Amino acid sequence: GGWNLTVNNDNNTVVSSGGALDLSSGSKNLKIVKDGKKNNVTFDVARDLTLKSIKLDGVTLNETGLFIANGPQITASGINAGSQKITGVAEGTDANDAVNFGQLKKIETEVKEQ
Amino acid sequence: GGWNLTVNNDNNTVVSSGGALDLSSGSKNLKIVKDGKKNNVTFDVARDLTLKSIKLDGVTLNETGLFIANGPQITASGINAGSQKITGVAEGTDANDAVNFGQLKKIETEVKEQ
Amino acid sequence: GGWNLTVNNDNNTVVSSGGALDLSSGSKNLKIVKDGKKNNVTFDVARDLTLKSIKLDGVTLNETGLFIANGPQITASGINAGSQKITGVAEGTDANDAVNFGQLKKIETEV
Repeated sequence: GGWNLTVNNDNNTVVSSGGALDLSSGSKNLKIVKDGKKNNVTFDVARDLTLKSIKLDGVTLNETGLFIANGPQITASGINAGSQKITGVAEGTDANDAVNFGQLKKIETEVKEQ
Repeated sequence: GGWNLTVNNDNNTVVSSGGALDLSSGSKNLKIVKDGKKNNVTFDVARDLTLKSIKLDGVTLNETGLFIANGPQITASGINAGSQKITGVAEGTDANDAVNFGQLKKIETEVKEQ
Repeated sequence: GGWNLTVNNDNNTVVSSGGALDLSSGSKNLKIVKDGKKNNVTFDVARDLTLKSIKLDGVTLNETGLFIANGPQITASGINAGSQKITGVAEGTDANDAVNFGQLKKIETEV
């Protein structure tokens, strides 16, 4: 006595009378806490994770960046707007700011009589 | 010789002498592996997760996209700049590249003579 | 009793005959479920997480936004395109839409 342990319905491993079982974490992403006074074990996910990828339906975040299926991609090579409009853009003020359509139309109306 | 098991201080049950306990993963997001050679069970977070949402204070990543609270968002429908400028934009040269303000100013300038 | 329980090979205690062991989660981010009176326990990551940060090599997601090392960032201050082109922009039609180079060239040609 002697109880049987299974994991994911694998085979019995006996934990015998006077025997032992060790529970361990594979990485810093999973915390397992126990002390020497009580049997109690607490498991948790780290609040700062290190991951290879995350899938959220058509949204993927990975080591290269953010990808949305049939949508934008954001990587170290830059922003791909996904063949979609970019909306909510404040007017550009510096040479290296994006311009919005209101700015383009102002210059169009000027150039036609300037 | 039995022993009593609770999970989150609940669902109290006896694991009797000769009885059995299974520990399983609810999904691919959490890996659990037994090594019966040394009576160890290792637990870890998968490095590739499938999730519904992540909240980091005002930042949300979910199945629709990336959201900054009251600010920019990136979804399949496109990028919303949040009524802020888009900075650090290089000059467009292909049809679907964004235009920066320096390009608009160059065209405004070149039509002085013409 | 009894059998010996360690975590990461440390903190041994004896789960004695007639003793008790509790397995609990430390936060809402980890789900541990016992199947009632059944001796099976399931562990999983919550599908909705609350985190401080995630690092994926040079990509960081945190409470400020999304950052790519040597690349763009997206925060409450706005989007920085990383001193690089923005590609794949559909033509703007409303006042606050971005405009693409084809639109700029169209107006250059018209004059």
